[PDB]
Amino acid sequence: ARPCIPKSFGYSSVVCVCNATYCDSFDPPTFPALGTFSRYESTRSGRRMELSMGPIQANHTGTGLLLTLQPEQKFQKVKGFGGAMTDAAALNILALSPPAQNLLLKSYFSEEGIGYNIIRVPMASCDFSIRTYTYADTPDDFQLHNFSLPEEDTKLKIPLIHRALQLAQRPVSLLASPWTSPTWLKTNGAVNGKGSLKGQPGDIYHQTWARYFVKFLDAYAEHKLQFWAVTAENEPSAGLLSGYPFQCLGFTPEHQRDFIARDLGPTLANSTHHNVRLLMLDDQRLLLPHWAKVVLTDPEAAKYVHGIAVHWYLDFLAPAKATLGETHRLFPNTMLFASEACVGSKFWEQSVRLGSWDRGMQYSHSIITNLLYHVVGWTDWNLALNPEGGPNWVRNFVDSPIIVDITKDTFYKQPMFYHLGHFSKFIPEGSQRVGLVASQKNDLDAVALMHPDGSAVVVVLNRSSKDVPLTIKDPAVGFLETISPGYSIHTYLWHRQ
Amino acid sequence: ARPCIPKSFGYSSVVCVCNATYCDSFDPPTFPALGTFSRYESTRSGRRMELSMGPIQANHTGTGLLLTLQPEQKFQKVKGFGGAMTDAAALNILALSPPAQNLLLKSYFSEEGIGYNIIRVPMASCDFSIRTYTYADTPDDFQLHNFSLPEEDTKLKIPLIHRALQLAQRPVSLLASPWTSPTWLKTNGAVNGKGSLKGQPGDIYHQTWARYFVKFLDAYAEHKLQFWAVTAENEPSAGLLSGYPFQCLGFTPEHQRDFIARDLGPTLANSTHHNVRLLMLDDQRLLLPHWAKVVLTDPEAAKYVHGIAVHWYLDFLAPAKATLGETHRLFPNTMLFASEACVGSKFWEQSVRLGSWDRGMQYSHSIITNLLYHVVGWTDWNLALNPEGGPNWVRNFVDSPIIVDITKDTFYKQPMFYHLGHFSKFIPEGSQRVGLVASQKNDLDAVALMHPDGSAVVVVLNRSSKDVPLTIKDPAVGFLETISPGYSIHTYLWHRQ
Amino acid sequence: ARPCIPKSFGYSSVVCVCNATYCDSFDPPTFPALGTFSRYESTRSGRRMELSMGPIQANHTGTGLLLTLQPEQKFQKVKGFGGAMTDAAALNILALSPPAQNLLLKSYFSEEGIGYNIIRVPMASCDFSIRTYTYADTPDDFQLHNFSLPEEDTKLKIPLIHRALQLAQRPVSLLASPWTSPTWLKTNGAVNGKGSLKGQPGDIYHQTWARYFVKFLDAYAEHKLQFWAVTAENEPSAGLLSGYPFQCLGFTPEHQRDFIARDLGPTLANSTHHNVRLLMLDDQRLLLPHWAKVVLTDPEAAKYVHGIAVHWYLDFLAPAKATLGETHRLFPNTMLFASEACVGSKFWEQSVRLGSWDRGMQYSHSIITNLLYHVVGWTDWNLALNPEGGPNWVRNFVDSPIIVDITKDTFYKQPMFYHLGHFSKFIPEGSQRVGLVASQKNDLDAVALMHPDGSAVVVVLNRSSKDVPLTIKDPAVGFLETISPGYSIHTYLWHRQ
Amino acid sequence: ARPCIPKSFGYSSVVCVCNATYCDSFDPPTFPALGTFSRYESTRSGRRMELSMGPIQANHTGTGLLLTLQPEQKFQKVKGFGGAMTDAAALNILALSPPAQNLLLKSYFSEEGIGYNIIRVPMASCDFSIRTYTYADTPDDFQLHNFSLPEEDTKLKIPLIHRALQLAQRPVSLLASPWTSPTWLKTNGAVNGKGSLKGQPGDIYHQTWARYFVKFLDAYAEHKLQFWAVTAENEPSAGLLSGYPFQCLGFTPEHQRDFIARDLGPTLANSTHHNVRLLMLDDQRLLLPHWAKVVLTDPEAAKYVHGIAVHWYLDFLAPAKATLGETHRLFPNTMLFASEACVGSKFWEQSVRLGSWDRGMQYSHSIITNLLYHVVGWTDWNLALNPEGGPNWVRNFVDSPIIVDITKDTFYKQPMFYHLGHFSKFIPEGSQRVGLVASQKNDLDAVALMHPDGSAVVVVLNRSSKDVPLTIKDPAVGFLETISPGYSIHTYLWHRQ
Ligand SMILES: *[C@@H]1O[C@H](CO)[C@@H](O)[C@H](O)[C@H]1NC(C)=O
Ligand SMILES: *[C@@H]1O[C@H](CO)[C@@H](O)[C@H](O)[C@H]1NC(C)=O
Ligand SMILES: *[C@@H]1O[C@H](CO)[C@@H](O)[C@H](O)[C@H]1NC(C)=O
Ligand SMILES: *[C@@H]1O[C@H](CO)[C@@H](O)[C@H](O)[C@H]1NC(C)=O
Repeated sequence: ARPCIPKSFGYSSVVCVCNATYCDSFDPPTFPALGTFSRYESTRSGRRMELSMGPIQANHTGTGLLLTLQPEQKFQKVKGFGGAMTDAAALNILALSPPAQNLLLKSYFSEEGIGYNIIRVPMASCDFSIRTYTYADTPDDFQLHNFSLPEEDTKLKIPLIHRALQLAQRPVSLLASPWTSPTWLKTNGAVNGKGSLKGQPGDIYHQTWARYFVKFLDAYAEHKLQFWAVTAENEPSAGLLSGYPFQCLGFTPEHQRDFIARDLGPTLANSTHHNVRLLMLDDQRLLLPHWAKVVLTDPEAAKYVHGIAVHWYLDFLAPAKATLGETHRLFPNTMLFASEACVGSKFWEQSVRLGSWDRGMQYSHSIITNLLYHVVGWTDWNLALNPEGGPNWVRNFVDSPIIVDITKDTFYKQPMFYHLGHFSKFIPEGSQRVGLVASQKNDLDAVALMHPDGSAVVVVLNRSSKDVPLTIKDPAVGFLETISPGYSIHTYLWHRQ
Repeated sequence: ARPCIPKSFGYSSVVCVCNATYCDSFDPPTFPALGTFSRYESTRSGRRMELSMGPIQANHTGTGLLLTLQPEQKFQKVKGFGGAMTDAAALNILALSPPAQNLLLKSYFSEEGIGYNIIRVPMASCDFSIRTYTYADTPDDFQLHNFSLPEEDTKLKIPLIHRALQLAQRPVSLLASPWTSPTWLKTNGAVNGKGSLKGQPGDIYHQTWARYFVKFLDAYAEHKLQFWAVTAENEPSAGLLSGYPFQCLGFTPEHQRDFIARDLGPTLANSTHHNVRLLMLDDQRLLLPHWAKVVLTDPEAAKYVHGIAVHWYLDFLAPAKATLGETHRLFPNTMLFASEACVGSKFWEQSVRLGSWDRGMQYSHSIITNLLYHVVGWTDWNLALNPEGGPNWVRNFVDSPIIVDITKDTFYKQPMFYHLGHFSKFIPEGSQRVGLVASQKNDLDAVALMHPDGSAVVVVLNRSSKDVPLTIKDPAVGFLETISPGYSIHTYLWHRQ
Repeated sequence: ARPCIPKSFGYSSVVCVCNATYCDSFDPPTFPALGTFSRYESTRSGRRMELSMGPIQANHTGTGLLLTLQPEQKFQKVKGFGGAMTDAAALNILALSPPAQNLLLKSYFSEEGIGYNIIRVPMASCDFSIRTYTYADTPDDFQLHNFSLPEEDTKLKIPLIHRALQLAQRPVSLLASPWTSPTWLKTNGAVNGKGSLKGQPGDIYHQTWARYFVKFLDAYAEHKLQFWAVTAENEPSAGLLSGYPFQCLGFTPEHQRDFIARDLGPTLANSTHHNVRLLMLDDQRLLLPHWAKVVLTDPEAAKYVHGIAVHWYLDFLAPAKATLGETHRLFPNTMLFASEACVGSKFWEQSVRLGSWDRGMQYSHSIITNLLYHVVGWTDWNLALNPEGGPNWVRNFVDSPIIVDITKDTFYKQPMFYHLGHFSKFIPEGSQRVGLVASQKNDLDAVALMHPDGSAVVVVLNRSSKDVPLTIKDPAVGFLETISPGYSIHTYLWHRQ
Repeated sequence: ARPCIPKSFGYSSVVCVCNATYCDSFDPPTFPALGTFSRYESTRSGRRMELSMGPIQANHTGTGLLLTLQPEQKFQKVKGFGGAMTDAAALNILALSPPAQNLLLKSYFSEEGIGYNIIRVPMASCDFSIRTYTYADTPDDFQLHNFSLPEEDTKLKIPLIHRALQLAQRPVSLLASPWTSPTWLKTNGAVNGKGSLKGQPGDIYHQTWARYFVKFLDAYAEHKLQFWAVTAENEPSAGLLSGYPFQCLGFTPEHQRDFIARDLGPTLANSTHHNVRLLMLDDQRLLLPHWAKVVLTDPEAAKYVHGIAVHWYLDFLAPAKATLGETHRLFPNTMLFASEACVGSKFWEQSVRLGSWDRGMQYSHSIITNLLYHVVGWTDWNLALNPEGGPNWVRNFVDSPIIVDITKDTFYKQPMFYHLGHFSKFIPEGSQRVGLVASQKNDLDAVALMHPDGSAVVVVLNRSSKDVPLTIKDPAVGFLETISPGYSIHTYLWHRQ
């Protein structure tokens, strides 16, 4: 149940060093006894998911901040938490010695780690690949007779995915996203740039691209991997832009609507993988609510869409209410999902920044707002990167929660990995968000959920320099008195009955 | 046969576009009667090994530079020319349809092409792989019972080498270099960075490593391939710098010496592959004379070393006289061989420049400098690359004589390909370098060689923009009046009897 | 007078080349008889503010889009148009030989130019300086006795502003904005990064800061310049980001309010420059409605606030209706102003793209959108930049309408310059925006407005590849049949009596 | 006399942190008493120029290492040590609060710092400028009527130069170098790329460029700065290379020869600044001895050259015997001077690496070798850089002994600053190098010199892990017993009489 081993790389906080024989970890999880709460803390100063336990008192006299649970107010059920098995992530992980590979995967996927239950798999290459390739690169192969998985799947991604699922006790859901199609299906003849599918929904190009999905699933299935969902297309808006630098395939909302309706919906249904769900959008949430309007108000497309997938860059800011909120209002039965998230780049920073507390707080802060607005799940980008933040074929640099230093056979767990963990570890699939009324204006972000077994979890992130005394109230049991240290993140759990 | 189909990409000269059905090629070559010479010409302006004939007549009306063949001054015999069959070149070649594959192979290995007769083979992965593996990654296998060939070998490298050999009429020698040992023989337990073999020459580790070389040979023999030679280590000096990003394995001059004396030599000699030869260094020529002084002034080491392998990459930090020149002088019975003849060069430039005359000239100039200073052979780097210069699992940095474009089922033959060919096609194994005296100081680079059958070849690179009028005298035959245009390279051929 | 000399730099359109002796310009504009309209046209293909005339005819042959002037619907009045006299632009301008200087200035401030009537003028350094500095760098001068103007002001900015004025027939309004205070009033003792004023609104730090605005206005008064307005701080949100690289100065909405009330308002009002107005925010529209909610609901703050200044950055992150639109509603007697208009975005793009029609469109599209959501004026960023998009002491990131090449004593007028001119030349101060109803869903952006003398002016923008037939109806006059070419921007003008 | 405040940034060693109120520094220097040695040490594990003192024993009993001072073998006299006041250095330092600026300058230039006596000054912009610009950009200004210093000289470079000279006891020597001429004197008409001086030496182009040097010198003189020496040109080999990215101006050796002979030499001689020495070359030592041969074997050129300037790239390796060795041999009376040194990225390998011992070692192992082969002086590149290695207008990336953090108003002294200091501080101007023979093969790099007053210094660097015990012998005085801890650098000082 070993503790963190800290190193400062000169920024606001430390990272935790793992290596072939040592990684920080958890005792197998356990519930506190009735009358008591558990609290996990992580701070800028260096505390990393330290377990302390406390009393639920029957009394409180104001008037510090009070957060009141409203066990009555239901909201979204919760799908899960996870990240992406990008080519680069696979590569960095396999470049470490076997035993360090497992401490790596346990960190993410074990119950002794942060219990991830989602993995996003790209369908052939993205920008975290070291070459551009699709699974059907033979020109005019409308039948897809030359469709095959390269080594990047059969040797890197796929094996790693089996390993991850073995380590994990929680069932894991796989999510696929393609970035680009073969270039012979694309008006512009290249993996990138402006350009969309050739022709017209309904036609041969469109039928082929949809069969391509079934092939992807067929091929993955002979390796004993099944998918929970696919998405219609990564960042479809990206491919509508002149000079776009990585792999992509443009869709306007109309094009996407028609593609799903006339092609991808039916092709999926007629195949043995009909159970696989489909998500639309997979893009920046500012395209909302309009993108959903367009697609979903067509019953032909709607019978086919299970949910809407969104992205955010965390250095930036959207309102949320106007997007996710409004979207929920209009389509309260099509689940919002965050399918990709990540931090820049500033530009004055510096893609990987080892031990940055800021980048930690943005993850949690964005996870909180997302849960506050009906989002059922949250997927990180690359599971691992190197210290340059690659490999990337096109030099697009971003950070990752785990950083691999192949030359030292070590890997660093970043603050990000831990703010992610405050949720991933304590909110299993099934959890239902429920209400949490603040007694008054405050700087804290907080959120409450209930496990499938009635029990309670609350996450509190504090982004001020100042400490904030506070009480959480729960009617069925009482008051919890605590502090949120400035620059802290806490998770509280307690039994209710 | 078929001529070069030119495409430009906005660099100084053009590439020859080949695809599945068309590729530029040569006729079986044909040598005229006494008094007549053949001349093959390539020019920045676009000419590509264009054949033409002329007279060698008895009066001499050149009044400019004279170059006189001096067959009685005889220097080194040529082992030959080739390139490397890295993981990355096998992927790129295998991503063309079969018919385009054979035109690529015919291009290099057939006598319709440029008649390569050497292939350098990595033993397990380097940075031109898509993943970091060795042939025995299973720890504590000091007898290497789990030693085996992955799919890179058994499914990409071996079948490509078989095909190269069916195509070549000339015998082809194979040369092998390791980049790294299993990580569990290394001081640092990492595929890269600073790290040597564990312990010291003699011990269980050095013996295991030495054995790995044999296991490798055994394995390839099962696939019916024999090596001409192996190198002691690819860039042993790299393995001594902290943070080196590529696969390496460190040896000081002194350590390499003892690994050869104590371990490598005795092991090979004691094996059924004792006939395979051993090349030392495999590194930058700036490391010479020294590295040779340390290894060869010890008779236990020297007795097993046949040759000294050099890389071109650096070189501008030398020049030839101090390094190759001096090494010959000191050890005139140890042959000098260019094992990694490469540069994608100048920091402000892309890895791949399609159609760059500068880089084609860089190749030829330095084959000329190398022949004038005793070198007996040239291995280019990667047979083929994608247009990024990859795949490389780390960073791209280098060009290749052939660029493959999978999306288009086409490949491009760079000026480089032809500057190699002006030598590789007309200097069969066994050819001997012979003297060639300039009547006056000139800006051209010229070498003369004599074939085994006695017939004469001269190559004249012109790296300036001005046409140089030129005569070549063969005392046996007469005078050859000609011109070397700006930015041209000529190969002359004639019978002497 | 003289037409445009086009030059291409391999982007979608041309620049107009201008030097010491030639530069493209206009005749005094010339209003025609009733029943006749003037149209000025620019197009991606090469037309630049080309004048043609036609009839407004009482019958309506048009059958496509109809746009109908509705003079009875009246909205905001227009303050005007301009850009910033940063250090970078004063330098680029003053490195042209005098005769070329005046044609650059005529180009912007003349009525044979585009009739700028606003200049924004930083108060000491920002990033578009060559070095950092304030007007009182000598610590503990709480009375600012050692306050003075450097050469950047007294030698470059000021004289260049005098000549923009001499040249302009329209009154020109000056707007001033600080980036940072003396670093001895800051929490962090640095010209940048995270950090605010020290202590509390009310205190000696806030008092001294407020005095600095006056001391500035004093300084410029002595050079006979007077300001229309000042902003409270350039991008105040920025100073709340750790390691923000440019000169900033942090204010929370709450802190800005308090500083306006206690210090900035009284001090200006209690001074001989009581007439100068104050603009709040000067920041990304994303911060609205909130920022004005916080400042303007306090009657002590609000009585001193004339206007809310917005930046165009940081615009994709928010729709206009949610921001500008929602803000007007809430505070419909506070004007909206665009104080910094900016493009050079798309990370994978060079900062300056010579002759890019796309960036031109981004300007006009966004002036249209602004105008439809109540904005009264615009200030572009830098008046001039070098081809690097510097001088900038931090990093170059942005384009400018006029790019200066010192080495050729020439400057280029970008597509941007004309898209701005399609507005700034024909919409004098005092012009009022009026309604314009599309007969049907379309792709054009259009805005209609009414000069003080009540003549009509209409801009139409076509961000599409295809020609759009168009009729424009003035109920008072008749119909204007016309076509809006793909990738074109039109300005129409007609008498209404 | 305050000690070092250490920060780790995660690499092999610490930096010393300075700020507005605190900087590590020395006491005024002290004569050690006869009988004793002084020893300054700096270590990988964190010691920074710690003083200790010790006994000179009269006896020793050998077998370990012994290095014997040969006070009689005299070698080169020493000119000095210093760095370059680039635009980027000037501005990073002027960005700090005024008192942090003095601690910075004191560290380099004060006698309680590391004793710099050289400042190299670029003549107009180089790559560590934020805009390209010469002192005469008015096209065809052959008379040089528009020649003037821009602010970068007047407000950044010059003021600091005064301030550094005021803080230094030792006379400081200024060294000027141009990178580029006005573009209208250059065949290609650009600040960069391939291209040299128009026409032929003797002509107006050539004669103007030389007058440009006197102009530079006149203008500098108006500001009371006199120059010790000027170089004919920075990296003249650079401007002969197609597409070279920063400011350059190519010369072949003959061009340089004839430029100096026909123009630069006489022009300078005819001027009031005839006292100013002139160094040729200013480029990679690879060009040796060939470049010296060409210039100096022409009497007309040679009467004008005072010394030869060399550059080294510290990531790489040149031999030196063959370059500097020979060059001395041929021209013992024209001094050798290193005008620029720097560590790039080792290209994998960020440009600033805070706390790198390696890069520290490369400085000293370099300085020692320069010292061993006749060099009189040694000048570092940029005095100060930001953490990104800039600002650079072109992104060329290198490290610096001092990294400035403008936002924290701090600065870091890197290991490099201290390997520099071990020489700069203790080898005043006029010191003479003398012999030092090792009793036996070792790894230590060492060197010994004699102060002008008679006294001794030796420096010993240890680049192995192992500690090496050793004795230094001086005949006149006795034996010094000591260790050289692995990864350490010592300097020893003793009076002799
Ligand atoms: C791995 O980590 C543990 C804990 O820091 C440490 O004691 C050990 O030295 C490390 N092993 C290696 C190979 O560095
Ligand atoms: C290959 O190239 C030849 C000549 O350029 C051309 O005629 C033919 O169309 C090409 N083959 C294909 C399949 O494009
Ligand atoms: C200025 O531009 C005009 C038109 O391009 C041209 O006729 C003239 O040569 C230019 N002037 C100079 C000094 O180059
Ligand atoms: C800078 O100097 C010392 C060094 O540790 C420190 O105690 C002091 O507080 C620092 N000053 C600032 C402004 O941080």
